[PDB]
Amino acid sequence: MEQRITLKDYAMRFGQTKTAKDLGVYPSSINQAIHAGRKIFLTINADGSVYAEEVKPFPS
Amino acid sequence: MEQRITLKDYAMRFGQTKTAKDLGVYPSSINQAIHAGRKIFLTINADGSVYAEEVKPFPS
Ligand SMILES: [Cl-]
Ligand SMILES: [Li+]
Repeated sequence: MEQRITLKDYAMRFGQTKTAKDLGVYPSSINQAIHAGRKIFLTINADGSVYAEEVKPFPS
Repeated sequence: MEQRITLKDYAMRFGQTKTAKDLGVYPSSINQAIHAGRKIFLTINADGSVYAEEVKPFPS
Protein backbone atom coordinates (compact mmCIF):
# COMPACT_ATOMS: atom_id res chain seq x y z
CA MET A 1 0.00 0.00 0.00
CA GLU A 2 1.45 3.26 -1.12
CA GLN A 3 0.72 6.37 0.91
CA ARG A 4 -0.36 9.66 -0.58
CA ILE A 5 0.10 12.97 1.24
CA THR A 6 0.39 16.64 0.50
CA LEU A 7 3.72 18.28 -0.26
CA LYS A 8 3.38 20.33 2.94
CA ASP A 9 2.81 17.20 5.03
CA TYR A 10 5.86 15.47 3.58
CA ALA A 11 8.03 18.50 4.28
CA MET A 12 6.61 18.79 7.81
CA ARG A 13 8.04 15.34 8.53
CA PHE A 14 11.18 15.17 6.45
CA GLY A 15 12.16 18.82 6.05
CA GLN A 16 12.71 20.81 2.90
CA THR A 17 16.18 19.45 1.93
CA LYS A 18 15.12 15.81 1.90
CA THR A 19 11.81 16.70 0.23
CA ALA A 20 13.71 18.52 -2.49
CA LYS A 21 16.17 15.57 -2.95
CA ASP A 22 13.33 13.07 -3.08
CA LEU A 23 11.47 15.07 -5.77
CA GLY A 24 14.51 16.18 -7.80
CA VAL A 25 13.93 19.89 -7.30
CA TYR A 26 15.70 22.74 -5.52
CA PRO A 27 14.87 23.47 -1.89
CA SER A 28 13.56 26.94 -2.93
CA SER A 29 10.98 25.22 -5.12
CA ILE A 30 9.56 23.29 -2.16
CA ASN A 31 9.39 26.42 -0.08
CA GLN A 32 7.71 28.47 -2.81
CA ALA A 33 5.23 25.74 -3.66
CA ILE A 34 4.14 25.39 -0.01
CA HIS A 35 3.95 29.15 0.47
CA ALA A 36 1.85 29.54 -2.71
CA GLY A 37 -0.52 26.77 -1.70
CA ARG A 38 0.05 24.75 -4.89
CA LYS A 39 -1.92 21.53 -4.92
CA ILE A 40 0.87 18.97 -5.00
CA PHE A 41 0.44 15.36 -3.90
CA LEU A 42 3.19 12.87 -3.17
CA THR A 43 2.75 9.15 -3.62
CA ILE A 44 5.16 7.38 -1.29
CA ASN A 45 5.92 3.86 -2.39
CA ALA A 46 6.57 1.24 0.25
CA ASP A 47 10.37 1.52 -0.41
CA GLY A 48 10.03 5.26 0.25
CA SER A 49 10.45 6.37 -3.32
CA VAL A 50 8.27 9.36 -4.11
CA TYR A 51 6.33 10.47 -7.19
CA ALA A 52 4.62 13.85 -7.23
CA GLU A 53 1.85 15.41 -9.22
CA GLU A 54 0.29 18.85 -9.29
CA VAL A 55 -3.36 19.77 -9.79
CA LYS A 56 -3.51 23.05 -11.76
CA PRO A 57 -6.41 25.16 -13.02
CA PHE A 58 -7.85 24.60 -16.49
CA PRO A 59 -7.79 26.93 -18.28
CA SER A 60 -4.55 28.46 -17.08
CA MET B 1 -17.53 19.84 -4.46
CA GLU B 2 -20.70 17.82 -4.93
CA GLN B 3 -19.65 16.01 -8.14
CA ARG B 4 -16.38 15.57 -9.94
CA ILE B 5 -16.08 13.99 -13.42
CA THR B 6 -13.69 13.82 -16.28
CA LEU B 7 -13.92 16.49 -18.98
CA LYS B 8 -14.98 13.86 -21.54
CA ASP B 9 -17.69 12.61 -19.19
CA TYR B 10 -18.90 16.15 -18.54
CA ALA B 11 -19.16 16.80 -22.26
CA MET B 12 -21.05 13.53 -22.80
CA ARG B 13 -23.42 14.35 -19.96
CA PHE B 14 -24.02 18.04 -20.75
CA GLY B 15 -22.75 18.76 -24.26
CA GLN B 16 -20.00 20.93 -25.66
CA THR B 17 -21.84 24.23 -25.50
CA LYS B 18 -22.71 24.03 -21.81
CA THR B 19 -19.22 22.67 -20.98
CA ALA B 20 -17.52 25.57 -22.67
CA LYS B 21 -19.87 28.15 -21.08
CA ASP B 22 -19.43 26.59 -17.63
CA LEU B 23 -15.63 27.00 -17.90
CA GLY B 24 -15.65 30.34 -19.72
CA VAL B 25 -13.78 28.97 -22.74
CA TYR B 26 -14.55 28.54 -26.41
CA PRO B 27 -16.05 25.26 -27.58
CA SER B 28 -12.94 24.48 -29.65
CA SER B 29 -10.92 24.45 -26.45
CA ILE B 30 -13.15 21.71 -25.05
CA ASN B 31 -13.19 19.69 -28.24
CA GLN B 32 -9.40 19.88 -28.64
CA ALA B 33 -8.61 19.13 -25.02
CA ILE B 34 -10.76 15.99 -25.13
CA HIS B 35 -9.22 14.95 -28.45
CA ALA B 36 -5.74 15.46 -26.92
CA GLY B 37 -6.62 13.20 -23.95
CA ARG B 38 -5.69 15.81 -21.37
CA LYS B 39 -6.19 14.76 -17.77
CA ILE B 40 -8.86 17.31 -16.90
CA PHE B 41 -11.53 17.00 -14.27
CA LEU B 42 -14.53 19.22 -13.65
CA THR B 43 -15.93 19.94 -10.23
CA ILE B 44 -19.60 20.84 -9.76
CA ASN B 45 -20.08 22.61 -6.46
CA ALA B 46 -23.34 22.37 -4.51
CA ASP B 47 -24.13 26.00 -5.49
CA GLY B 48 -23.88 25.05 -9.17
CA SER B 49 -20.53 26.67 -9.84
CA VAL B 50 -18.19 24.63 -12.05
CA TYR B 51 -14.43 24.69 -12.35
CA ALA B 52 -11.79 22.51 -13.97
CA GLU B 53 -8.36 21.24 -13.06
CA GLU B 54 -5.63 19.41 -14.94
CA VAL B 55 -3.30 16.84 -13.39
CA LYS B 56 0.39 17.05 -14.38
CA PRO B 57 3.65 15.62 -13.04
CA PHE B 58 5.63 17.72 -10.58
CA PRO B 59 8.12 18.92 -11.47
CA SER B 60 7.40 19.59 -15.12
CL1 LIG C 1 17.47 26.56 -3.38
LI1 LIG D 1 -1.08 15.21 3.87
